[PDB]
Amino acid sequence: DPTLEWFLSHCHIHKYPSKSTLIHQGEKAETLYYIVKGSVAVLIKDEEGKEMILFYLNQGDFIGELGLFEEGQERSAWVRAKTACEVAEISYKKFRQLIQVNPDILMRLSAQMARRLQVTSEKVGNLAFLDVTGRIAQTLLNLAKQPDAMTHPDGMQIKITRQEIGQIVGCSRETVGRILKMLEDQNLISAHGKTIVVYG
Amino acid sequence: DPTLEWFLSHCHIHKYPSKSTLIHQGEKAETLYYIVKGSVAVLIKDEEGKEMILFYLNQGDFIGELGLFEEGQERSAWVRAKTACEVAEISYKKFRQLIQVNPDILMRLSAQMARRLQVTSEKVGNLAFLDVTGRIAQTLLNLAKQPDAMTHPDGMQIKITRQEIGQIVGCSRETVGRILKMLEDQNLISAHGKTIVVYG
Ligand SMILES: Nc1ncnc2c1ncn2[C@@H]1O[C@@H]2COP(=O)(O)O[C@H]2[C@H]1O
Ligand SMILES: Nc1ncnc2c1ncn2[C@@H]1O[C@@H]2COP(=O)(O)O[C@H]2[C@H]1O
Repeated sequence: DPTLEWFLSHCHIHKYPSKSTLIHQGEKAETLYYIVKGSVAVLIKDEEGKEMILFYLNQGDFIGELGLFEEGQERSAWVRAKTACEVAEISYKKFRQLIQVNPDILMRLSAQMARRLQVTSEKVGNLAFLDVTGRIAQTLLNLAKQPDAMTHPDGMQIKITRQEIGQIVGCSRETVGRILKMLEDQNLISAHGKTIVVYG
Repeated sequence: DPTLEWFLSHCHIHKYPSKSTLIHQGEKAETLYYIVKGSVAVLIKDEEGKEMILFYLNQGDFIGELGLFEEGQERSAWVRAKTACEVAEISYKKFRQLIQVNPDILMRLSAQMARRLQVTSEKVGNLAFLDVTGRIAQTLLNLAKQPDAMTHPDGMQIKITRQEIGQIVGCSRETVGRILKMLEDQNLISAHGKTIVVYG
């Protein structure tokens, strides 16, 4: 991918250990990132410091793009390393020059923005239309749809903690545990340690 | 704006009467739109066909952009004229050519995508974190912030139906009615037929 190589040749790459915060909500935005290796969580917080996970981003994803198109923006969310990460960084002004040179790099970034808006909109609908059981169920389905989900003779299998499910749906880890027990009883799912099979 | 004029010279413009649906969820996406005049609502539905309003778009806004960056996409939402509209239309293929010619047109589109993702993310946090009252109240404030809100000696005045407020916050028209009554009692707002005076 010559496009990617050319873009990256203009970035400076930095390593972030698991759990480190790459981006703090409210900081002034002047730089774009790209995940060469690793995975991160994008999250927001309520007034009680409870975190919610808006998105998981991985190798190939841009981050910190939302301040690119208007100056004086603040970072709209926190971004925290789930794994150890290699992350390329580049100033907004330099990136703008790259765009004038070859707009395919902006098309790639924008393609990701479009996907993120589609998925985030779906999350709005889930939060507004479903009760807690429905939200948890739909989250299990969505995770069953991820590339890293592994086939199972009963359905599709995923790994994730009660805590993480809770951070995605907006509930406590306890509530999540009770609801997963129910879905197991209704023979819709199966549970293990940190492994779940979704029947479908 | 010469960049906008240039762009428009490549579009074909069409008129849509109030209430007409410009875009149906699920259609195959191959064309981009731009609102020369008028305003529209972007909405989604539950399985029972209740509608929720994700966004209001106006003169200057692109629409139907989400299918641009990958082929074989379906329209992610319904878009319906709130007023009568003049809307420019152009094939994705042709728009891609325009981008190669002058990427500023893609920068404009992408600036809107970025704003939409920021605001939609905030909506996720509101649904997750606030109760129907914090939500209804905040919605009243937001509408009080709109350019079409008219000054009042008590505060700022807006017009909108219980039904519409409910479609924005994700609750029934009845629930909305009861909550507005409460906010009237707490002397935070005043009500009329389809008119509300947000105090302060
Ligand atoms: N809803 C979302 N979906 C995916 N990524 C997001 C979302 N909201 C914020 N982000 C990412 O969080 C980043 C942190 O700061 P920025 O606002 O500069 O750019 C942001 C986006 O890259
Ligand atoms: N969350 C949103 N905020 C603003 N506009 C949206 C949102 N979700 C969908 N739209 C618009 O609805 C359009 C309908 O089809 P597209 O998916 O082609 O492109 C879409 C966007 O223009």
